[PDB]
Amino acid sequence: GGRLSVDASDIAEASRDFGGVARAEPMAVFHPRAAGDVAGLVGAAFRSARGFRVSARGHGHSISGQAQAAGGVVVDMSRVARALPVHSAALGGHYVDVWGGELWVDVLNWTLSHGGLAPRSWTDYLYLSVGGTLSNAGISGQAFHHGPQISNVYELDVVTGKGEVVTCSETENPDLFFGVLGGLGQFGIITRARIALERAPKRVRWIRALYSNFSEFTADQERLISLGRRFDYVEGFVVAAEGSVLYCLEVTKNYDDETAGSVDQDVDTLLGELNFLPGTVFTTDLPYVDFLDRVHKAELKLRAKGMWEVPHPWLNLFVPASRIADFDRGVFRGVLGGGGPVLIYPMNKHKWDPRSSAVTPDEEVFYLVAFLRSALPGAPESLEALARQNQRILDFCAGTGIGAKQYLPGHKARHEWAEHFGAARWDRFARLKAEFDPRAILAAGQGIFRP
Ligand SMILES: *Cc1cc2c(cc1C)nc1c(=O)[nH]c(=O)nc-1n2C[C@H](O)[C@H](O)[C@H](O)COP(=O)(O)OP(=O)(O)OC[C@H]1O[C@@H](n2cnc3c(N)ncnc32)[C@H](O)[C@@H]1O
Ligand SMILES: O=C(Nc1cc(Cl)cc(OC(F)(F)F)c1)Nc1ccccc1CCO
Repeated sequence: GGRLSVDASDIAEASRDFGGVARAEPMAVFHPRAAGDVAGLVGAAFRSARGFRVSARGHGHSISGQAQAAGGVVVDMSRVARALPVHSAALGGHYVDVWGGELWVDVLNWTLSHGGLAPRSWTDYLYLSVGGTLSNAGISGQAFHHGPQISNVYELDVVTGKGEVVTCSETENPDLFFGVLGGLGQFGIITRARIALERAPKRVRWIRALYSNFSEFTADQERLISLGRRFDYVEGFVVAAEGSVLYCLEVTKNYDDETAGSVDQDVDTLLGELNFLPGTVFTTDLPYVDFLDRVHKAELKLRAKGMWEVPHPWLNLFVPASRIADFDRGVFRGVLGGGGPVLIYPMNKHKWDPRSSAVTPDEEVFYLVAFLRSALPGAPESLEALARQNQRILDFCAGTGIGAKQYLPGHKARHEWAEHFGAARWDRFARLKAEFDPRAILAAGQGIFRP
């Protein structure tokens, strides 16, 4: 059903990612029409004498070659009749079946046009594949309340490393279901995901407020994620004094025709309880789709300046709330003291299922700290200096015993992976690999296992 391609542009695309550093080339790019085509290719890899590498590529947003299959085959999962949202009286809500390669932006547009429904949990950027985010976590300002995207999926169809198509959920083949979720593509290729949906808000009241005091900033973020009147989105970012560091709190209040008359007072009541700097509240009112697509608008302005297709040495850390104060002193004021955002916001561990493959710190409240800096165009030394700064951040966490965990981990050494997972989780991860991908065919670019 599918076709192997040796088109130079297809090979070049499959040999790069948003990170702009890793460049392992496959022999071919596979364009499937359906799940059975992916099953056929993985099946052939499992049966082959050499056991060539097979990796699914979402939208190629990996930082360090995680979707690359050196001298093997890259499956171009990009997109055919689409399933309509479905109501279930047993689940108490709606769901939608999506192809693993579908972009979240296309999922949103589909569910809105078919009943004004939408996923409850997002990523900041919607030009990411469903299978791609579900293999990591998929995090944004909604995760404190709904959990990451891996906590908002009912079922999957997975093509294992043996080329077998398996339907899994909490009730059917749960070890495969929970293993695949946050599983870094190690146990199979997601060909279908059954996404949880809610009736979509029509509009968003988008607020930003500034802080000079990190203790007040974090205390307000932690209080907001514990909230009943509440914001629907809680993020934050680190700001340089030139418009000394400032912290910007970023919140939203979702509303529709019914709640439009109470939105102004809900916002005012919530804001009155906060300790931001007076006169620093900035507000925007816009459609729900426009808010969700805000990062793609930043992307178009970057592509126009030749500032998008540059190296991205991005670093993402989960930091226990008990160590966040020390983190600001040594990192925001220390390492980074003196191009790209630095995001920071807490989340609730109870919204993360411990049965999944996702690795979070051993604390109920933890922060995501996202160092999203870009190197200068055509300037290799800029990338090198940013890479040294990232190593200084990791050395700082190691040196002060901060139990930080990397999100989208870029580890390569076996002892680094053992340390990342810890003994219990590593044992469960290795046993899943032995069962579902014994020949280590899948997502070898993650650098965890070898044939
Ligand atoms: C580039 C980028 C990334 C990003 C983001 C904004 C930008 C500009 N904003 C994010 C956000 O707000 N929240 C978040 O959680 N992540 C965010 N990201 C990072 C993003 O989640 C990751 O890059 C992730 O990998 C998804 O990106 P993508 O869809 O492009 O997937 P990939 O890079 O090609 O593949 C990643 C790994 O997953 C395996 N894979 C891919 N598809 C599948 C399927 N269908 N089944 C199983 N495994 C799959 C790849 O082989 C690779 O190992
Ligand atoms: O890329 C992210 N946000 C994002 C936010 C803004 Cl305002 C601009 C932006 O511009 C650019 F050019 F794309 F960088 C990106 N987020 C992300 C990335 C990886 C892991 C986790 C995260 C979630 C952190 O909330």
